[PDB]
Amino acid sequence: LHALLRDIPAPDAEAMARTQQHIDGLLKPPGSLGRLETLAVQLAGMPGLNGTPQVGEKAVLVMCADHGVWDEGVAVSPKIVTAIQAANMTRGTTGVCVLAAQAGAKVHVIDVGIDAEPIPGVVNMRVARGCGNIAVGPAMSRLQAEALLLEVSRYTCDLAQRGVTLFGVGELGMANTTPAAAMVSVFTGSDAKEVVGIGANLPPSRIDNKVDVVRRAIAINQPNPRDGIDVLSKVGGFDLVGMTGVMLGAARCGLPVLLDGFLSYSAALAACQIAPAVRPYLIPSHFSAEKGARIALAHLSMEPYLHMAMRLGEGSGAALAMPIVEAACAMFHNMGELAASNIVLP
Amino acid sequence: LHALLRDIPAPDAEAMARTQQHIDGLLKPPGSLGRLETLAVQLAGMPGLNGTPQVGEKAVLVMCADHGVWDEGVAVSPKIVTAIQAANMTRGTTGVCVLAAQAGAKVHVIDVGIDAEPIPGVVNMRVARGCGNIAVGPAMSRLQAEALLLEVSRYTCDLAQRGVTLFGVGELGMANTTPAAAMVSVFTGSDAKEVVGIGANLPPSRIDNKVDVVRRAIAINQPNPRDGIDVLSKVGGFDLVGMTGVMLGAARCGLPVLLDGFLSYSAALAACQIAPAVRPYLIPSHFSAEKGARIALAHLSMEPYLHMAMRLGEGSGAALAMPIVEAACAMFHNMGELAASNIVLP
Ligand SMILES: Nc1ncnc2ncn([C@H]3O[C@H](COP(=O)(O)O)[C@@H](O)[C@H]3O)c12
Ligand SMILES: Nc1ncnc2ncn([C@H]3O[C@H](COP(=O)(O)O)[C@@H](O)[C@H]3O)c12
Ligand SMILES: O=C(O)c1cccnc1
Ligand SMILES: O=C(O)c1cccnc1
Repeated sequence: LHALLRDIPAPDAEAMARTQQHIDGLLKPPGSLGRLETLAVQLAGMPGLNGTPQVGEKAVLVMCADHGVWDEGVAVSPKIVTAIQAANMTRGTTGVCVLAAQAGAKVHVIDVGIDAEPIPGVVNMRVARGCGNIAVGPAMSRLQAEALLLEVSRYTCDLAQRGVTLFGVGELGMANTTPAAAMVSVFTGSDAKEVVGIGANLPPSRIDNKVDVVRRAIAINQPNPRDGIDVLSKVGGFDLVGMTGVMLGAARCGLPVLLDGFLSYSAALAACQIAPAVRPYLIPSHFSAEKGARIALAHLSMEPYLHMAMRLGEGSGAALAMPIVEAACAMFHNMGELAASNIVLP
Repeated sequence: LHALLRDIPAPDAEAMARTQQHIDGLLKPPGSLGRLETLAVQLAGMPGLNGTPQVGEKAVLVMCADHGVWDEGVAVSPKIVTAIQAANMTRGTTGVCVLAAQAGAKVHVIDVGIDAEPIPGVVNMRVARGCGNIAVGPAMSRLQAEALLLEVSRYTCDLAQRGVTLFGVGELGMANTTPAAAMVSVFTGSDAKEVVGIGANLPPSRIDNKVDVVRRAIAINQPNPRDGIDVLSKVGGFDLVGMTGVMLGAARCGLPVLLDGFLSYSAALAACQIAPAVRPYLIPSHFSAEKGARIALAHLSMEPYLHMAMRLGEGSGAALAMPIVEAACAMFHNMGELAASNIVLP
C-alpha cells in the first residue's frame, strides 16, 4: 500500500503543453469552448491516456455495503433495499444501469459488505455483513480498511489492462449518507448541522436525530483529520472505503475517475488526504442536491459541470457526465484548424 | 403568421400527469433524479411527442448572417469569418458540427443574410447581404422580419414531417453579440453596461465603445419592448430573427427546442414576447460565459443544466445537451419498477 501510494504518477506537463497549443489552433476563437478545453488538457496529462485526450472503454464501479448505524433511526429505507437493489444492478433496471447503458459504459457491482447472503452475479469482496455502528464505536479496524483499499485499487487497475480508460464511481448502502456527513464534518471542520442532509427522503422531523448521531460518532471515535485512513475506518463504511480505493487505483493506473455525488465527495476528501497525488485524476460530474455538497466541493476545489438537483447516488451522476468527457475528446481530435482556413483571430 | 401564432398548442396536462405517476413508481426514491424527472415530464406534455418522453431524429439549425454594426468597431473577427465558417459548417469541421456528430444530430446551415456570394451546400433564405447598422437606424423592415419568421417557422415544422423530434438552435454572424445585448437591454430594462460582454474576445479596452453603440441603437430606434417583432426588426439581426423563427416553428409543431447561449437567449426573449405559448417548448442547455447571461436567464426564468463557461455559439451548447434529453427518456422507459421488487419507500 505504501508502494501503491508512492507510485502514483504525476501529470505529464509536456503532453499538456502540446494539448493546449493544439486546442488554441482549432477552428474557433481562442478559449471559446471554456471548460471543455480545460478538461481536454487535464486528460492529456494522464499517463494512462497516452499523451492525448481519449476515451476507450468505460466502467462504473458500484460499491455496496450495509451500515450498523442504520439502527440509529437515520434512514427510512428498509435495510434490505441494499441487497435488493444490488441484485437489480445485475438486471440492468437501476438508475445507474440505465444511464450507463446510454453512455455505453459497463457497470461493475461490488459487494464490500452487504448484510445478506451473497448475490450471484455480484463481485465478492465482502469485508463483513455490514460495518460497525459508528455511533458507538468504529466502523471497522484500520487493517480492514487498508486491505479493502488494496483489493479495490488492484481490481481497478486490472480493468485498465482490459481496455477501460475511464472510470465512474458509485455506491449503494442504506444509511450511508450518515457516515458521509461524519467524514465531511471531520475533513472540513464544519459542524454537523451544516453538512447533514435528508439522504433518501429522510423526514424533516428526523433531521435532529441524524445530526446527534453524527456528533456522537465523532466524539466517540475521535478520528484524526490528518489521517484519511483513520477517518474512514472509524466513521466511514465499507462502501466509502471502496470508492476511495477506486480513486487510488485509477490514479496509480494514471487514469481519470468521474466523481458522483455527496457520498463520492466524502470518499474523495479521504483519498486526497491519503494521497494528494490523486487530485489531478478526479473529475467532478454533477452538483448533488445533498445539503453538505457545497461545503464538500469547496474543500475539493471542484466545480461540477452538471446542475441536475440529483440525489440518487449509485454512480448515476458519474454516468451522466461521460458524454461530456467524450465531447472534449471529439473536440480535440475532430475539429478543423484556423490556419487551414486562413483565418486569423486575435 | 397570426395563424401560426394562434395555433401553437398548449401542453398536454393529461400526459404530464401520467408521466409523473410513472416516474414516481420507478426503482428509486421518489424525486431522487431531480431535474431529469422534471425534464421527462416537460417532454411528455409536448404534443408532437405522442404522450411520452421520446427522442427520434435530432437537428441543429444554424442561422448565419452579417451585420452592418460591424463597421462600428464592435467586433475583432474579420467580417469574412461568417462566410468562411458558414462554408466550414458544410465540411463538418466546426465546433457545432463535431459536437452534433457526437450527439448523433444533423446540422442544418441556413443563410439568412451573409454578406458574400451564396455558398453551395447552405440553405438559402437570404434576406439581404447583411442587415442595416443598428447604430444609425433599424436592422431591417418589419415586413422583412415577419417574412423571415414565417419562412423559418415553416422550414422547421417541415423537418418534423421527416422524423425530427428535437431541435437545437444556433447562429453565426460576426458582431452579433451587439444586437443581442441591445435586445436584452430592451426586453429586461437593464442598462447596456450590465449586459454588454466581450463577445468573441473583444479587447477589454474596446468595451466602452460597444456599450455606446448599443445605447445609440436604442436611442435612435426607440424599439417597443412590448412588441417583440418591433424589437427584432429595429435592433436585432437576420440571424436573431431566424432563431426566434425556429422557436416559433417548433412550438407550433408542438416540439422541443434546446437553447444555446447568449444569442439564443436574446431570441428566446423575443419569442416569448411575441408568443408566451412558446415558453413550455424551450429547454435551456448551458450557462453562457457572456456577461449578460445571468440577466437574460433570470428573465426567461430558466436554469441551465450545464456550466461549461462556454462562449462559442453556433448551437454548440445545444448539441452538448442533447444526451441529457435522451437520458431523461431512457430513465423513463428503461428503469425498473418499485412494486415489481416489492420495495416500499416513503
Ligand atoms: N435509498 C435508496 N433506495 C433505492 N435505490 C437507491 N439507490 C441509491 N440509494 C441511496 O440511498 C442511500 C443513502 O441514503 P440514506 O442515508 O438516507 O439511507 C444510498 O444507498 C444511496 O445510494 C437508494
Ligand atoms: N467569432 C467567431 N469566429 C469563428 N467561429 C465562430 N463561431 C462562432 N462565433 C461567434 O462570434 C460571433 C459573435 O461575436 P462578436 O459579437 O464579438 O463578433 C458569432 O458568430 C458567434 O457565433 C465565431
Ligand atoms: O448525492 C448523492 O449521491 C446521494 C444523496 C442521497 C442519497 N443517495 C445518494
Ligand atoms: O454565448 C454565446 O453563444 C456566444 C458568446 C460569444 C460569442 N458567440 C457566442
